[PDB]
Amino acid sequence: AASGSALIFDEEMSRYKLLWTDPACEIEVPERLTVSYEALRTHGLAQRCKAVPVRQATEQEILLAHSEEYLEAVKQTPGMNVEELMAFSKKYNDVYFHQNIYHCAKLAAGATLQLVDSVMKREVRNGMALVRPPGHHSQRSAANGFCVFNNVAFAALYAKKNYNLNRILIVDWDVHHGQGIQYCFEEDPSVLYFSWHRYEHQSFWPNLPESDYSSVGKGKGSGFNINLPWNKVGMTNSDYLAAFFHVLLPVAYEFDPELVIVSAGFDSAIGDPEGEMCALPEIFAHLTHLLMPLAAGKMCVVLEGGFNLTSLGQSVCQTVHSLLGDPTPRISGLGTACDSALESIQNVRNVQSSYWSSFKHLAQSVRTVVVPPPGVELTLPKNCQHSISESTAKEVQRIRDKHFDLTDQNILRSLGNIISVLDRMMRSDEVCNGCVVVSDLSVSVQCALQHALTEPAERVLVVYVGDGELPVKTNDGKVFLVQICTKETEDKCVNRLTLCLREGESLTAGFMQALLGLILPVAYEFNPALVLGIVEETAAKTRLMRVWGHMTCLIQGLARGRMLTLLQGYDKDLLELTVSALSGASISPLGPLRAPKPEDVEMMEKQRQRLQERWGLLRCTVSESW
Ligand SMILES: NCCCNCCCCCC(O)(O)C(F)(F)F
Ligand SMILES: [K+]
Ligand SMILES: [K+]
Ligand SMILES: [Zn+2]
Repeated sequence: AASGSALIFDEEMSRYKLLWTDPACEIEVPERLTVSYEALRTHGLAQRCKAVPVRQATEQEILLAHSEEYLEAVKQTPGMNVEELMAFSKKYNDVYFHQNIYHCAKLAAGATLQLVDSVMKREVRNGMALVRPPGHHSQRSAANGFCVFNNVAFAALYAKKNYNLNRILIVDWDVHHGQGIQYCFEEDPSVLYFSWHRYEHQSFWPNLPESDYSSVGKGKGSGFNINLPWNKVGMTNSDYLAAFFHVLLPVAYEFDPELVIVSAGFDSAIGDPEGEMCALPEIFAHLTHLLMPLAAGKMCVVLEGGFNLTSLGQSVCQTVHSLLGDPTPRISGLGTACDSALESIQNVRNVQSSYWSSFKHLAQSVRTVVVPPPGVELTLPKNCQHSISESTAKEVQRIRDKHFDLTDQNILRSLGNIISVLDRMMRSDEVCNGCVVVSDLSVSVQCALQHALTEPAERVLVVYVGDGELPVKTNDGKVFLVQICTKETEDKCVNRLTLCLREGESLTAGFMQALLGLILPVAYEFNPALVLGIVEETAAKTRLMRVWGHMTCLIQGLARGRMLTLLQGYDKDLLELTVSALSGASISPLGPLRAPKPEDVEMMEKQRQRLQERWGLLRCTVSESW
């Protein structure tokens, strides 16, 4: 039962710097480290995190990913003067050395191990390490690209040996390719390495053909190395989210990592002189959030790059915000990925399709308000509450007279409860989300949505779980309706998405692929002000409630996390699961998910072809030119 978020940091790692004029290395300054921590303090985030002390990495730990020949060469640098430090730096590609850099490199390595021990010993839920020098360019016998030792490589090897881990996911969202990490795990199918990076047809540093999408791994580890090259600059939020939805996330949940490590470099953020991208710092609150259902939340974030001092702290804060569980900012303006990004996304999916079958194509502190039935007390997490007002009961009496004949007082209580929690979610912002146990489905749902439009909730997303007619139409304001059922139907409207999954053992896999590839792209582009989750009696405790905790966790990326959930009937297990995932707890893994049955893959692709014209964030192929 892990608790909070670790923040490993030490100011000693800022006590090395460039000592000669060297235009390639001028951007790597100690101020990157002090600005990232000071920004965490100004916004009160550091004080909220469990500080963990920085230790040195033992030379046996360093030899996990490096050779004695190179370690002993670095170990001799603290005795060098400046002229000897230049002579040693010139032996390597874009990296300087300092009398103190060997010391700090051992701290950056040990700090990463400290973070691994913290998360793996269930001492913390997750954590971030603010280390310097970076890691992912460092190779077995050479320093490269400001890196001395591969901090992320150690963590994965350290977590393998000392915790007997079989499946580790490494996500490298730094704008540069982490060839050091690729080389280290090239033939290793236990460490899935994903990296997007500014490539520009190999014209951008490090200018390696192995950085291209062709490198899917060697030997038994082929298919466990995924490169996504950005071939043009100016990539935006829609590009990064299309990369997650249609490349990284489908592979990650099938892989089911036992631990997620992140090469977090924020030179992929707007304003950075090296990445020249256009993604806002808020995007990293979502990249983080979309990964947290993996590995029961066990997530280690290690600082890599990020060179614009202003935009850097903003991106660090968004990551720690999400790491602590704060509501994710609403991302607006999302649409289709540019044609270059779609080109790379389409190529990676095809080259990886021989290893991941879902990529194949056909030939051409109050957070949650819990409102259960009367006289049933329950055990609720620390940040959970309970229930009515007269202005509410008056308004419910107004609603009851004008639109309903409604007599039962038990469902008059729920209508007053639904309104009360909705007003606290929007107008007053006290709570984020809530759950209400409901008897009458059609009235509760139709009253909830109609009251939400007056809050005002501009656009509402409605996720319905069950068969039969929906209690809400496509007309009630700006709404997008999503139904998960088993009754085969073919919808016509562009704001409706009906997913008829084929019941059985593979209901778990088809759901997740439909969530990451269809539901989440549309919802993120829709940008709802409120999410309305519904589940009827017929679908409760049944086979598709395995993914429900995952959906209600991932869907909180929309609408600042404001999600009202209406449970029909009463299931103790179900209400337990929704409230936990609404409250921010960790989600139990689903195990290694096989590929869904091709009968569901086809229905999903028919839905994608139907909506990707209107909702361009569904596209994972270049647009056919007209
Ligand atoms: N001909 C001159 C090429 C200079 N290119 C410098 C690229 C440095 C990349 C470092 C980084 O941002 O990946 C890290 F995270 F490691 F800091
Ligand atoms: K990268
Ligand atoms: K690998
Ligand atoms: Zn970088």
